[PDB]
Formats: sequence, C-alpha cells, structure tokens
Amino acid sequence: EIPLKYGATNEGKRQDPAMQKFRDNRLGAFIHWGLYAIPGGEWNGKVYGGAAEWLKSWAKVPADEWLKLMDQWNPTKFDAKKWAKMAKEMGTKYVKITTKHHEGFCLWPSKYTKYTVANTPYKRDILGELVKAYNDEGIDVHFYFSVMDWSNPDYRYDIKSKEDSIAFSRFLEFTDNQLKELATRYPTVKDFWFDGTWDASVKKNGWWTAHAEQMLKELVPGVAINSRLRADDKGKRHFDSNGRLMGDYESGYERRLPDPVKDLKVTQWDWEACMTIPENQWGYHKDWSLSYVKTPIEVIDRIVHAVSMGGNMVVNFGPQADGDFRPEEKAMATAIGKWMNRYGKAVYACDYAGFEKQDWGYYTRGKNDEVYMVVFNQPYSERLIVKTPKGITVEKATLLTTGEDITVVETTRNEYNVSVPKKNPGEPYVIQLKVRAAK
Repeated sequence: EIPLKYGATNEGKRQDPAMQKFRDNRLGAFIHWGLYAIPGGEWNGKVYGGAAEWLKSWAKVPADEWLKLMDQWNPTKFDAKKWAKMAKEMGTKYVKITTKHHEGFCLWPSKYTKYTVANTPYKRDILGELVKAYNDEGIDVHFYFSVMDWSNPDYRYDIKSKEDSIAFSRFLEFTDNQLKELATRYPTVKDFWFDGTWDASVKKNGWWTAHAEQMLKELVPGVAINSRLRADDKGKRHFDSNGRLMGDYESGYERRLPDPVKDLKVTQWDWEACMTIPENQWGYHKDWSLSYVKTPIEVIDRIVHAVSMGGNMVVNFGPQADGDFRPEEKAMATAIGKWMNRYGKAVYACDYAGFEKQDWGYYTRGKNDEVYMVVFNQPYSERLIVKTPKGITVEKATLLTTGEDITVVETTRNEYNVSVPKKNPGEPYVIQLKVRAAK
C-alpha cells in the first residue's frame, strides 16, 4: 500500500439512487459545440485532418484571433426544444454537453470571463436553454468541462518557476469559480465529465482534483464525477497508485471497447464509453470523407457491447455552426431510435449476464433475471449456441418483438442450441430467455 491523501474515495460501485439512475440510463448522447464549429476544420484555405475542435492548435492560431470567432457566433437555426426532441426520439436517457472546451469559449454566460455566449451576436444562454429543454423531456444533463483552457494566460502546462506556481494557483481559483457557477446556475446537473487534465501541471496538483470532486459533490447532491478528472499524490491518473478507481466511474474506451473475453475486470466498476461517428472528430468537421464513418448497426453493436459488460455508451454529435445537425447525424439518431424503440428492453436498466461470450452477439441481463440474446451475426447453422453457467438452465426462449416461442434443444451437459426465428428478422434482434438457478 502506497499511502495517499488524494487517491480513491469509493470502495466498489455507488448504489445510491442517483448512481443507479446514471447506470440504468445506459444510452446517452454527447454534444460538442463551440467556436470550432464555425471553421469546421478549415483555416485560411487548408482543411486539416486532425479533430476539428483542436483546429486552434493544428493551424497555430493565436488566442485573440481564434476567439474573434465569437463575432460569427449566430446559430439562428438553434432550437433547444428541437434538440431535446431529437434526443428523445433517438432513445437517449441523458445528454452530455461541452460547457467549455479547450478553446475556453463558454456556452453559458460566465461572469469570470469575457469569452462567452453573452458576448456574441446571439447573446443567449445556450447551456441554460438546453438544460431546460432536455429536462422537460425527462432527459438527464451531464456537463463536459475542460480544465486546460487556451483562452486564460494563467494556464500552465508545467510548473517550472515560482511565477508559474502563482499563476497556476490563480488559474485553479478561476476554474473553481466557473465550476461553482455551473453547479449553482444549473442545479439539475447529474454529472461532471472532465477533460484537459493530463498536463504535468495538473498531475503535480492531484490535491486540486480531489478538491474539485469534493466541492462539486457538496454543491450537487448525488452528482457523478468521471475518473479522467482525477490524479493522486503521485500524479497517477484515473486509477490511483494502489490501482483503485478514482471518481465514480471509469471514463475511457473511446477508440476501442473492453474485450468481451479478456476484459471482464470492467464489470467490477461503473464505466462509460464515449464514441465519435467518424474515427476521430468530436466537433463539427466539414469533411467526413477523410476517415471511416460508422453505420447505425455498427453503433448499435457498440451500445449493446457496452451494456453487456456493465457499461454505458454515449454517441457523439457535433452540431453545425447554424445550430442544426448535419444529415448523417439526423439519420444516425433516427435509426438508433427506431431500433431502441423495438429492442430497448435489452438495453435500458440492463447489465452483465455472467455467461460465456458467443459469436452470434451479446447477452444482457434485466432487473428481474431476464437474460437477453442480442443477435448481430446470424449463424448459417440456424442455431444459436448457449452455454450456461453451473446450475443454470434455460426454460424458455421467446422472440422479444412478437412473443414467438423459440425452440431450445439441449446438446451437451451445459449447452443448448436456441433456434433462430422462423423468419429472419433482417436486423439485429433479441431473444429473451427464462432461466432458472438450481437451489
């Protein structure tokens, strides 16, 4: 044991109702919207292939010049009720919103900086309008917040002098002021998802990360806080020097989800994956031809994959500068929503089933011992192999959508063939099992 003052605080999963709600929600959307939506990956005639929200860095734009994009911020198509309707129809139970990205532009009218929505042609408190509209649809709101801030000259990437230490202290106070403002202006917030916490300056100030978590939990009863915020006494991030998870859930798995055979460890803690539709664009980029763009079934596979391993999945959107969504994103949301409306019983409030992984897809477990088979890969054998844990038997199989009884044949001591449906469903589909555990 390495002794720590700023390491993990929870032992095991939180089981208070707020955390149960965070978990049971399962499917979220992410909104990345900020000044980067205006250039959309292009600066002075060059389209950069890096993530659009990082364009200030790719194009080496000075802060004053980047922030003058505020003069063009006028999203006349924006309508928070329409955004909330889109999220509702997609089947999302929560939305995570960039309150302030690395650029430092605030989507709420902060009193601690001039680089906010208030000082644009549009003027309006976008964040506040979204909170109200999503909440009116019964959708929880989570806040993304970047610690690293390219607009504040007191930020430091490392501390190499007393002057650096004094500036950075002032920067942390500024950061606390904005966080307290968010927590109090928008008291229905359910989560803070921190980013921009990897620099040496932050790692040397792990105490601040623990303080931020505590401060926010005191202000917002039941709030969740991601692991990415947290550094311990030694600068170790996410999990402390004793291997214990910090914050309330592990944030990670953006590129690649946990392996269903080799990464079962993740079932021991809450976790949340966030995903882009293109390979690596979070903010609006005008050219999606530059990388692979996932199809709706590919996304749905990832959503179910996460739930099957006890995690949440969040699908990212990068709204246009005008305040509408691009056609690919409207199509995505609509397709997901159609599938979730049919099959969402196997997603919402579901978790890891404790069954050996099979090639046809994923198992999920409901709150009343329902075991769902979510089939993505249809066997030419017309048989879906089910190997049960010790003491577990399959009593019935039912096609979720129609109630069709599905034949179950015992093939060996711990294995069955569950028949595919009489008619190929033509899309990923669910068979619900009734199982019994030996007394």
